[PDB]
Amino acid sequence: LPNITILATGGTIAGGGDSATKSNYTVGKVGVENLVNAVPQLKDIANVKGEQVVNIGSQDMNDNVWLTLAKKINTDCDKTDGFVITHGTDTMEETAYFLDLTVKCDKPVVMVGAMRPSTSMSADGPFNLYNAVVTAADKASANRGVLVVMNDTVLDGRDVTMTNTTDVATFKSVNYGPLGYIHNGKIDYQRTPARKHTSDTPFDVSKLNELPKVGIVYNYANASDLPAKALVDAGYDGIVSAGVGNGNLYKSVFDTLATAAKTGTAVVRSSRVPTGATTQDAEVDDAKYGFVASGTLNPQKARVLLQLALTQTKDPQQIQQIFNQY
Amino acid sequence: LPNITILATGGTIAGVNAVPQLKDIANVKGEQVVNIGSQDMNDNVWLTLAKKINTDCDKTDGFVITHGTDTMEETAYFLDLTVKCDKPVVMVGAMRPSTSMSADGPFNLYNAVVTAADKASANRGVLVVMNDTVLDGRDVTMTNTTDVATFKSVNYGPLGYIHNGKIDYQRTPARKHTSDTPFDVSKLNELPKVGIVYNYANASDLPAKALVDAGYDGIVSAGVGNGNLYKSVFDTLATAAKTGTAVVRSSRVPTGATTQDAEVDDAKYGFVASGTLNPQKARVLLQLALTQTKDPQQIQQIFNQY
Amino acid sequence: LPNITILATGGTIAGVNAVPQLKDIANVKGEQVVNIGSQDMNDNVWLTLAKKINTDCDKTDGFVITHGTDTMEETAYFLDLTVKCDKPVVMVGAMRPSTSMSADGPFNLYNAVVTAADKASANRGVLVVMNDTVLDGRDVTMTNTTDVATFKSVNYGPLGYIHNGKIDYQRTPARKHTSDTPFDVSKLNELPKVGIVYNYANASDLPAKALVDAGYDGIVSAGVGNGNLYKSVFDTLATAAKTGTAVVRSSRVPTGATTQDAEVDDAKYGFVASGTLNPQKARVLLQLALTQTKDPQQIQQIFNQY
Amino acid sequence: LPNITILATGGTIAGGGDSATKSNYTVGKVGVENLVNAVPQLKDIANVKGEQVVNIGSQDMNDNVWLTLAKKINTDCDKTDGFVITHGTDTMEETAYFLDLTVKCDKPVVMVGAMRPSTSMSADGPFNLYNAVVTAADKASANRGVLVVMNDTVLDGRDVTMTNTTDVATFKSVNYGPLGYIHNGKIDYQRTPARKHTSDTPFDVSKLNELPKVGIVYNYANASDLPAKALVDAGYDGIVSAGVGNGNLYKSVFDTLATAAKTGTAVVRSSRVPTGATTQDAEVDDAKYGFVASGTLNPQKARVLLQLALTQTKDPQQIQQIFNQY
Ligand SMILES: N[C@@H](CC(=O)O)C(=O)O
Ligand SMILES: N[C@@H](CC(=O)O)C(=O)O
Ligand SMILES: N[C@@H](CC(=O)O)C(=O)O
Ligand SMILES: N[C@@H](CC(=O)O)C(=O)O
Repeated sequence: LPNITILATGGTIAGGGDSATKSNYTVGKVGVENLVNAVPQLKDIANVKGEQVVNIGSQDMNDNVWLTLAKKINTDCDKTDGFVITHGTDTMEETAYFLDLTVKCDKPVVMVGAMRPSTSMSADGPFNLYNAVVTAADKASANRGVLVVMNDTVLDGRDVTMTNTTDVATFKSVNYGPLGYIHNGKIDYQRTPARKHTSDTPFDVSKLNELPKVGIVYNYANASDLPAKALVDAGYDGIVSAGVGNGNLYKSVFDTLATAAKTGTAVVRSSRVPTGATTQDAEVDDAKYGFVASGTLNPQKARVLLQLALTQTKDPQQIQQIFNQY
Repeated sequence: LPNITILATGGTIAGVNAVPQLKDIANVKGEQVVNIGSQDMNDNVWLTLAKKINTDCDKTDGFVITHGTDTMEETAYFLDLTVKCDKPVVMVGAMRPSTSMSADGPFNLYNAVVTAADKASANRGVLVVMNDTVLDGRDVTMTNTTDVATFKSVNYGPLGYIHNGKIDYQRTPARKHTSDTPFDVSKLNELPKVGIVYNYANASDLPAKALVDAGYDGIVSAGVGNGNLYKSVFDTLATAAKTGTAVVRSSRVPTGATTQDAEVDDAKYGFVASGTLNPQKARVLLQLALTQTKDPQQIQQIFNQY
Repeated sequence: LPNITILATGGTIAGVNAVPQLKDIANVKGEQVVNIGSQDMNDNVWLTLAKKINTDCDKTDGFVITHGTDTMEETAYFLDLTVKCDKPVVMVGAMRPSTSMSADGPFNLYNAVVTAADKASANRGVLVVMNDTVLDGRDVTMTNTTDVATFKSVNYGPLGYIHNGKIDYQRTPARKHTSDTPFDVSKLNELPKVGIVYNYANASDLPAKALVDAGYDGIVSAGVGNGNLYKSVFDTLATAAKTGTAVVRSSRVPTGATTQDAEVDDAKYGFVASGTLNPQKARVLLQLALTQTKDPQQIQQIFNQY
Repeated sequence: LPNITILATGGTIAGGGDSATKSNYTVGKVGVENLVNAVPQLKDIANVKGEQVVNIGSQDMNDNVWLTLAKKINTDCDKTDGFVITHGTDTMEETAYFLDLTVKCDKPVVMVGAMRPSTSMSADGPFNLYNAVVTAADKASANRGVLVVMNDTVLDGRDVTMTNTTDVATFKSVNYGPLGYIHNGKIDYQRTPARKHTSDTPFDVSKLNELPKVGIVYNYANASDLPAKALVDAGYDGIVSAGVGNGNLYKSVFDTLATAAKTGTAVVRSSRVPTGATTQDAEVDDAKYGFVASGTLNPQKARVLLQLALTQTKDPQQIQQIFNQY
């Protein structure tokens, strides 16, 4: 059977509360060993080996843990047949895209979490973790980029996102759909991401100590410019706008970001709306302002790529093409 | 036929006399309140709107507000809390330009008037009418950046559907709206200042710090997951909450409630959970909450009733 | 604590004492009505169920029926029309086996009892509780073949959501249910025979002809699109409708209403449109309709009220 | 500019009523010329040429019009750059899969319809037809199988289905998602169907006068066996079961179909549930009864493939593998 390495980072999957029937819980508590041992059918499918990288709620996820992950995967690739990453749900979609863009290891990387704590009634984490291992074990799982496996479904790291605050079925690829569904330890793959991932990207984080500073500002009625001016004041390399409708900006925020674009700060228009693309050739003349439209990337996802794009270039045409390729 | 007033505010739907069939169903009069893209919607326009409706209630049988799509869901919930008129107030926009192939606005307009003119639309609170669907102003939101079908009530579903100029209503909002709220805006010309801050991995506390240093009355967090806060942001908001800033935890996730009794002790920090109100909606309620009270506990009870 | 009765009927959820925490919230007693996979659910079981509930109403504070997922949506709507008891009747199943990794049944059961035991669950009609959600028995249906999240109220949304053993209710069904229906099943031991036929390109009229030649009391069509009929099937049903067979046009499409005033003159052929009732749900109502009347017009008014 | 051939078959796209504001209408009325001329921007993107094959509502769609379509496309391929097929909505998802399995022409085939009649206020048909032509005109549209284009979205012929009786946004690929979204006459493709289509299939309808007879039976509580016995009585080559939950059968229907399988009639278990697969290795021992599980194919779609499978083989193992390949 295949050798699978579990890289644990915390999350509710490793979370606990004092009642099986109360919602209250704390994160970053339980070690990887408890998790493996809570799925004594893992023996049937793989030779599992658990390593604890960090133990944090993914709400406190950060650039350094991302860097740690990518270098460790890229370093350890020759040592295992596959990777599963146990992680909190909240920022799983950010980390999954980060690794999707930066892992060069040609073996599957499957992220997994849980929407109920390990201690809860009908906790979702055991079966999720099993299906993660199945997916990382499956030869057909290779050359699909970095994956998330939640609720019996294999979802590509780019499109994958939370749709609901609490639903075990929360994770969906809301724009282009899942890669495959899982039944009885077997996967019927009908799709693969077309945008470039993993070893077909330029992004090489092996020698990086940090990542460019990119912030996110929200739009809404009577929006303040003070958040945008804060980030510009602090010399942020990039700002992503979580726009209204199709990436549109409140006039005060617009004005601030327009000025910023012209002094070298990279500016990406995304949208606070949960599906569909922030397009070029709508209400914002991007070329004029030196803005970038995010396409289907939501604000937190557009942040990931803009940060990586800023390790290669500061030219907004080069960054726009990156946002059309990756 | 009923008398129906259009209150125009701009939006893509204007960019009456193109829809001659409205004569079949109502006597309409149009009145320009403002003319702006709703990405630039603001407190003053909202205040004008609520006041106008409240004042002109008796003089018409229902209201249709033409509006941009970008922020219609916000203007909708504001009016849903502030309109005291018991006659239908119906909002409508268009996702395609007035001059484009298969423009949605005409039939959208048509159906908004059908809804405004239906006696059973009464006492359901302020409504959004888009894509043959009647949607309550609290839960209504955009789902897609460009889809004509974008407006959905994503947590509790629509009030009804519109076919052949009739509506089969199957639901009404339970949360208190319009004349059952204590919010009264008739004497106000500014609203408490309330900002939104975004959470994500390695989130800067800079936005939150900048609203705190401006003396904002409230801050809505667009949390990760079930309304969770990146550590720097958590730290800044925890301070804000005891230093005279109201603090609502909402979510960047498009559906489900930001709940109490998960990972954050709201009571200890003095925070409020938004329930199913997304960050822009939680803002609206928060502004109006702040006209009644500054106590977190009292603000939590408002977020629980409305 | 309230008294809550489980009425067991089989299903995957059994394949009480595994859920010791139910003692925290109720005093339960269990009673085996039948033990079958719900793919074999039938009229007799339905009749037993309605009678049992109606009779034992006064003796308990609410009801939880454990059931297969396959046809729970049918049993749900049957009971929603026939239960006269005003106390909560809550249905629950499980999409994963009782012995499987992360089985859903325990917490499903738990939450069904929370719902059965909530005083605000009263007078909302018969309910399905699945995946932390309360769902009205009329609109509730499967969306997915294996997903734990499969049960949704696909046209009008859920009644509420369940978190930390409390429900925030935001909606109630408007269509008349339970004690507001004229259906009374207390003296019946068979139901009018009603069949379903499927439409698609080059559809055979053979199924429809075979139910007609058996003297069926009704036929539900699973139409294409907005309840449209392949020509052969149309021809057979048109004949049936004037020869003493009730004919309801529903749709194979999972959402939206099968409407009047589209391409079919229902009045001319003597047909009924199902509105939002899918074919299996339209069947239920049709059966009960046929215990009151055989006139199409009267049957259309029932499909419009319930 | 590209040469595009419009093959008209009727539908509401070519439907009309006497009021712009009433729902009533009749189908199979308006010719292809009115349609082209109702989109006077078609000039900007292609040299269009309209041919009327039939003029029917798609509720009266049938095997012979399918056969006509496939032979005509396969015959005329060298004469145009692309095909658009105007068709009713109701059975578009059946015809799109039929052609997906039987077109050998290596140029795009794009189906399009409309949920409001041509005469209606804000009728959807003009813009749909424009986006159909854009899609058929796009070089990137090739090697994706037969497509449907509705509401600004490009959907693969296999997964595409109606989700709502009346919504202009009704058509979705409910299991695996769309191929691409359309903005301002341009398409950003991120997916292609993995299952075998067009010239990578065995199905060759060039010399076929008819198709094997396959019927569909519905399951529900207290289901009658009389529909199933009718089709078996008439010597049907195949029966598809629109099962309950995961392809399950009411015991009377089961019994009839079990008997039928054993006397040579092909039997496919599908599901009346609108998403997710009818799986092997659940509550039905398929191998034992000589049944076939449909996977993600819904009843009407499983009918299409079972009919084509029955032009090649009657062996239920061969048909099961076809249902795993196509
Ligand atoms: N806050 C948790 C939520 C979860 O994992 O379910 C996390 O993302 O770490
Ligand atoms: N930006 C426009 C979008 C629209 O209405 O379609 C507005 O909201 O004013
Ligand atoms: N066939 C089973 C499916 C389940 O309950 O999960 C039943 O309905 O009895
Ligand atoms: N019955 C029509 C419906 C439509 O096209 O909108 C058809 O499929 O032909």
